[PDB]
Amino acid sequence: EQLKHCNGILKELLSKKHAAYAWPFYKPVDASALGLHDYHDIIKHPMDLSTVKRKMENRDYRDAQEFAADVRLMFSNCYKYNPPDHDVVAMARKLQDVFEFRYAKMP
Amino acid sequence: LSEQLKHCNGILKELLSKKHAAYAWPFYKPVDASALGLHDYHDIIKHPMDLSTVKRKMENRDYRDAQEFAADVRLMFSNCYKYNPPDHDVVAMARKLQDVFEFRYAKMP
Amino acid sequence: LSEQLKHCNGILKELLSKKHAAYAWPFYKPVDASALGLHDYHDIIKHPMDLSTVKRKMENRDYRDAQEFAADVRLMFSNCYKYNPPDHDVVAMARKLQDVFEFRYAKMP
Amino acid sequence: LSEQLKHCNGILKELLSKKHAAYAWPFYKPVDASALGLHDYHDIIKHPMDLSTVKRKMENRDYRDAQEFAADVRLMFSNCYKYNPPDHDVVAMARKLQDVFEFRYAKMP
Amino acid sequence: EQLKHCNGILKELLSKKHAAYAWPFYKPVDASALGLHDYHDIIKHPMDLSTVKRKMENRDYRDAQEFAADVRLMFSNCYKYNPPDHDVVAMARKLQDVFEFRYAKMPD
Amino acid sequence: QLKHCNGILKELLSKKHAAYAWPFYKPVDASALGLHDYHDIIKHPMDLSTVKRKMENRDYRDAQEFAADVRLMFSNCYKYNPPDHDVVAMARKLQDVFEFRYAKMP
Ligand SMILES: CCS(=O)(=O)Nc1ccc(Oc2c(C)cc(F)cc2C)c(-c2cn(C)c(=O)c3cc(-c4cc(C)c(OCCO)c(C)c4)oc23)c1
Ligand SMILES: CCS(=O)(=O)Nc1ccc(Oc2c(C)cc(F)cc2C)c(-c2cn(C)c(=O)c3cc(-c4cc(C)c(OCCO)c(C)c4)oc23)c1
Ligand SMILES: CCS(=O)(=O)Nc1ccc(Oc2c(C)cc(F)cc2C)c(-c2cn(C)c(=O)c3cc(-c4cc(C)c(OCCO)c(C)c4)oc23)c1
Ligand SMILES: CCS(=O)(=O)Nc1ccc(Oc2c(C)cc(F)cc2C)c(-c2cn(C)c(=O)c3cc(-c4cc(C)c(OCCO)c(C)c4)oc23)c1
Ligand SMILES: CCS(=O)(=O)Nc1ccc(Oc2c(C)cc(F)cc2C)c(-c2cn(C)c(=O)c3cc(-c4cc(C)c(OCCO)c(C)c4)oc23)c1
Ligand SMILES: CCS(=O)(=O)Nc1ccc(Oc2c(C)cc(F)cc2C)c(-c2cn(C)c(=O)c3cc(-c4cc(C)c(OCCO)c(C)c4)oc23)c1
Repeated sequence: EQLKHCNGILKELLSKKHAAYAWPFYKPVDASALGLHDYHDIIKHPMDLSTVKRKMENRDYRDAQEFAADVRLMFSNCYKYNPPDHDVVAMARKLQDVFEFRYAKMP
Repeated sequence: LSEQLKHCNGILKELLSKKHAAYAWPFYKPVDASALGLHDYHDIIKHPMDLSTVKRKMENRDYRDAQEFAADVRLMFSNCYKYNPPDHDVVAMARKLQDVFEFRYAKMP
Repeated sequence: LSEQLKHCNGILKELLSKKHAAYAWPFYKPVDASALGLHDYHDIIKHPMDLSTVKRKMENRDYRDAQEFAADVRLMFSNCYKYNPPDHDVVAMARKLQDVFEFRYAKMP
Repeated sequence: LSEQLKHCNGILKELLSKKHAAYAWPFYKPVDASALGLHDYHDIIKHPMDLSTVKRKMENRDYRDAQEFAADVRLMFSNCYKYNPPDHDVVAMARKLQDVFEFRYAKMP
Repeated sequence: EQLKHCNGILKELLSKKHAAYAWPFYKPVDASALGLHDYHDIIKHPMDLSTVKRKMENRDYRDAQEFAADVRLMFSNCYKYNPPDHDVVAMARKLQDVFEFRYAKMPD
Repeated sequence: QLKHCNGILKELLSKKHAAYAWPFYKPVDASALGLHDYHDIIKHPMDLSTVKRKMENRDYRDAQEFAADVRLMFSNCYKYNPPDHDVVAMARKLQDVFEFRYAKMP
């Protein structure tokens, strides 16, 4: 019902129409490759879109509250780790604007 | 003690080494659950671990002492025993590498 | 024909799918000779191949036709049969994945 | 000389090193045209290149000499300068990393 | 709880981030290996970060006022002993700027 | 013979040369100093305490092997570091001491 609407939002963000600011969230942050030593000291529960897609197909979200929480966690990790100036916070805010809007229009 | 952790580093070095490649490789990187088709991996294993992550944590100074380092390596083996049935090959490789580990950890001065 | 490279994509997508993961995983990436201790690997295997390489070449559109695609995927399997003894798990996995390959290739328009 | 391939290996190891990670990351893997929505990338760029590929070729021993390595590492940067307009972040990161490359290549016995 | 932030502060003094200027303060001053035959007459109470670490883990510190006072003892000990010119005074200066700030940034 | 050598060691380790010998007393602690690349660049680590451990062992059969290891410790420090860092200056001040007393050996 609403779970089915949550897919279409998850699809809409994984979609290519926001790929220009959605890309830093398609896969988990690679702290090793990015040479980020403290990423996991600071981020207790990483999240990213692929990991949301995983949990969707396993049916690990019962409600939309659990789905929105992981998507919001993905964004909060980014706002937590990074300083406000960084270009990844600006794309998180653009992608989050897309999400919150699409989530608000849920029946 | 820094002597402990220096020796723990030595153990980690020995687990990653050439000589145990045959049975250590399954633990060089996190379990790629999506690549392996393992839908229920991260519902069963709350706290993944591997030797890449133990090197990272050690390099990062996340290990207060030798016990913290052992808890992780041991956690890596227990997840492997948790997720898998006893007769899968990966359980037999854990046990050989765990046997390398417990010995070296036991012999630590 | 772009039609037959279209079908080579399906073949690959199929080879890479969760369906076959249990025997497909060792061809997902190049053989890491370094990590696995294989000092003679690159002496014996002059032209390594694996499925990520194949995919990269596909997205690159480096395959002039389906025969080129097929020659790489078979090079992958022959590399494996050339290097390993015939009892090794990887050989039995290769034959498992190659039966899938030789079937979907064979049943292409 | 495989002595000059040794140094190119040092160069690569250096380009991949954590020091340059803030500007090297876009070249760590091939450009994902699908994921990024670049429906004209493969029309414009005929021979894509990135550092993973270079490493795989180095391990495969596909490079006859240092010149050949350099042509690939340079194809990576040109490809980037060709596709993108000059204002884009990624052109600025290319030039930054290419400065490390051009320096280290030049300091070669 | 304020001792929980203190421990976070100590975690940062010890991290790779400050390792070009914090290393003099990881172990106690080894006066005899250094040939500092006066150190222990001038510095009646040595301090260093591994002693702060080890005191945290016995719960030696009753409040933040006490954890602060040892990190500061460690810095004063450096300033008390050395000439203003020496490389190690600068390094304590630098690391103290990291301590004084993160201690100030403590919620209360 | 190595009594001349082991007397050279006691002198390098002693208090007279501590203000420039201090970085060579124990092995280089690359983790505590934050040097990821140190052990890939310095294959064979060396330091004076380890030189003392090799001696007590009676592993140094002949004086060249003692000299190659004191020299290696120094050659590691020149190999790893740029010339203008302080620790290359201190290595040079200690190797001056080492060399002008190893040269005066029967
Ligand atoms: C698709 C997952 S990935 O494979 O790990 N790829 C990836 C690539 C770039 C990322 O961050 C950016 C982004 C998004 C834009 C940019 F211009 C530069 C960087 C480094 C990021 C990235 C994502 N998120 C969510 C983050 O929170 C952060 C933080 C950082 C980051 C990276 C570096 C190197 C940093 O250090 C720069 C100076 O040392 C800092 C402060 C933050 O990078 C990301 C990720
Ligand atoms: C180096 C990390 S990696 O990039 O993800 N590579 C990797 C590769 C193979 C792994 O497991 C093996 C191993 C080790 C041997 C083998 F013959 C087959 C498999 C699947 C494993 C693997 C490691 N560990 C620690 C595990 O606990 C498990 C469990 C499983 C696993 C995989 C599959 C496909 C399974 O399904 C079999 C039929 O469905 C089961 C039951 C378990 O795989 C691993 C990992
Ligand atoms: C995703 C590629 S990877 O990152 O390099 N990971 C990987 C992991 C395991 C591999 O091989 C297996 C496989 C498939 C199953 C198994 F139970 C044990 C091993 C070692 C192999 C592997 C793949 N292929 C295609 C091979 O031909 C061979 C050969 C060998 C291999 C490995 C070791 C350690 C070997 O030595 C055994 C005892 O010294 C031998 C003889 C062969 O491993 C692979 C690769
Ligand atoms: C690790 C390879 S990856 O998995 O494909 N990830 C990746 C991530 C970011 C990339 O480029 C950046 C970078 C580096 C920073 C940034 F703030 C935004 C982008 C898009 C790029 C990237 C690399 N190179 C070499 C390129 O030439 C280009 C070009 C583009 C690109 C992307 C988008 C969305 C673009 O916008 C299309 C219209 O909206 C344009 C014009 C170019 O992205 C890359 C790649
Ligand atoms: C990691 C602790 S340790 O095992 O005991 N090793 C150690 C190593 C170097 C130390 O100080 C430095 C520093 C930091 C930089 C430098 F270029 C030289 C020295 C000697 C110091 C050191 C730390 N602190 C906090 C100090 O206050 C002082 C003072 C001195 C010191 C040492 C010597 C040899 C001194 O020279 C005596 C004249 O021959 C003087 C005047 C002061 O060294 C330290 C300690
Ligand atoms: C007694 C063994 S110990 O316990 O590991 N202690 C120790 C302490 C200081 C050392 O080097 C100095 C010295 C001597 C003075 C100084 F002000 C700063 C450092 C880092 C060194 C040291 C010794 N030798 C032999 C070296 O070659 C090097 C190189 C380095 C070193 C350290 C840092 C932080 C460096 O900076 C990294 C970039 O910021 C660089 C480039 C080199 O430190 C030592 C060692």
